[PDB]
Amino acid sequence: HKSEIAHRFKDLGEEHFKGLVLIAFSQYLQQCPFDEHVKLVNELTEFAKTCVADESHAGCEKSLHTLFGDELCKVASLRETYGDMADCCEKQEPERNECFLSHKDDSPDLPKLKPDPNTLCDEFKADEKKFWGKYLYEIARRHPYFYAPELLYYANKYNGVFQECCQAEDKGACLLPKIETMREKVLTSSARQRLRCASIQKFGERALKAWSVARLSQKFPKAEFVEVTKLVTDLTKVHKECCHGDLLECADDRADLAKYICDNQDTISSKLKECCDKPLLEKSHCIAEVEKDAIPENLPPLTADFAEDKDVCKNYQEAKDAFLGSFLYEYSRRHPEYAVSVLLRLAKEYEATLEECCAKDDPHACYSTVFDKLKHLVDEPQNLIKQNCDQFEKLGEYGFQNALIVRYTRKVPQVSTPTLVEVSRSLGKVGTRCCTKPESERMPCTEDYLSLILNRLCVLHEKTPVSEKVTKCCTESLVNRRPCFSALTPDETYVPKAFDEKLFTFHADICTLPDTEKQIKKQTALVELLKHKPKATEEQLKTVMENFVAFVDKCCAADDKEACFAVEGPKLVVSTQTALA
Ligand SMILES: [Ca+2]
Ligand SMILES: [Ca+2]
Ligand SMILES: [Ca+2]
Repeated sequence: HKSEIAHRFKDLGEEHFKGLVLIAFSQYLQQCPFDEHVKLVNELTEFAKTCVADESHAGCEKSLHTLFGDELCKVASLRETYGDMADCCEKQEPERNECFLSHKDDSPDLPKLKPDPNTLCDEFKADEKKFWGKYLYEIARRHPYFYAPELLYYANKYNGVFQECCQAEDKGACLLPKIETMREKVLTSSARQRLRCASIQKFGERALKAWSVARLSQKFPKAEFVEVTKLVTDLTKVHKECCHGDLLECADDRADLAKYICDNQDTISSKLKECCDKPLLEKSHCIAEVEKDAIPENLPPLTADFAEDKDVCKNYQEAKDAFLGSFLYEYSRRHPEYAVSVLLRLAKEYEATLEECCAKDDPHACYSTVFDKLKHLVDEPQNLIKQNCDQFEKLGEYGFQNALIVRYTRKVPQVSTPTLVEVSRSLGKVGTRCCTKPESERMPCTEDYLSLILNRLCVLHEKTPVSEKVTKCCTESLVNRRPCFSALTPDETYVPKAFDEKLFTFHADICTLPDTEKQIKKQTALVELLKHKPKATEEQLKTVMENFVAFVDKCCAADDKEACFAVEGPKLVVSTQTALA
């Protein structure tokens, strides 16, 4: 319009407008309390109404970044709570937002929420809109890049669970499974978008486009490349907007994209009917997770247009990015079975083949044989999966994570321990989420998740950079990250950490911790073990681990548990030291 804030309020409605802003403030200022953020939301919302009534009013012409940003700077506690973030205020837009974004904490160390059915069901009956708002808040301050519109959708879902389950006889039995299920979908989502924002920030839009072209051509093989391109442009803008903190424009731009998809479903896909009858937030989610359409019946083989054809360099030279998109599009729509990362490497390889072969005397002789060279890039992944799935089948989740701890602590011992523990834990879960699946689906499953988790490792590592190898693997290429990490081996350069008793002492507090935090503490100890005794043998750790559990199980049952750990602890230390020589 004439007034960006006005347009947003009109298109989105007050409800979603307030949600999205609550989120914005929650992701930028992750340590502020909910009550204060609600005040800020209402203020901005009142201003928004003024501008809708009167697009000419003072300030209404300013971008959301300017307006929202002018609000952060008016926060009295800003420097007290966030230090150098206050300095962002001394700057102009766009640098001011670039600055604010750069202080978003990807690991806030906020307390793990332990949901209590009573208190939650009380809060819900008491005030449903506020309940919803606090959920938006608690997730947004922990996931500062969470896809804002999807977060609205989850908040709705969350609420629907409470509406249903607080009526029931056993509140807890009804809802606890339901929020544990949803909570896993949310954590995945978080990661999925964090990889989107990391891509654009570290490798440019171009990298995100390529991802999308792959993803959508798989989903919509029936669509002409013209359409997929419009879809990708629109979907990329949506993400760029969310990633830069313009949540209202992200929300609006996404709803527009869903309307367009439903209006043209005849030239996009036959599997959208049920999606396109749903309410606004639910409609977009449904599209994003839609079933892949069938592949057109008689398609020409790839070799025809990308290897046997005699004008390939000519066409490539004259539209490099379109031609590579085209390839990706055509290859992608033929292979829904493939992982999006594999598809992208094939594109990256194919690209490298063209760049090299097109400078030679006889380009065709060179590029003719390219799909034999790509066949290899599909087989390489299939080895790891099989081996790692066997290792998973053998050990089960927990034991499997402990192998990964060992492998990765040897690979990258400089990395912080909490990072190693979190990442190895998530890497292990991949066994549960994938190996159980139909043998053929295994690699695509694991390749996608690994992509998500390895991204988390890079983002955590990028802040306190301490390992040249992680840095090399994280920054060299987005597509080859998984292979880069796989290929790392332990480094004999690494001087082992000096012994530190405090790392191996366990306190009676341990028996109070829930299973997950129990394993964390043990898995923390394991990491520290390999940092200090990095050449320690698989067989030796069996007994050391065996003896930690024998020790832990030995004291949590004892008459005076405090008295137990006092004497028995030092036993472990002395024992383990001797064992590891
Ligand atoms: Ca932290
Ligand atoms: Ca904007
Ligand atoms: Ca619109």
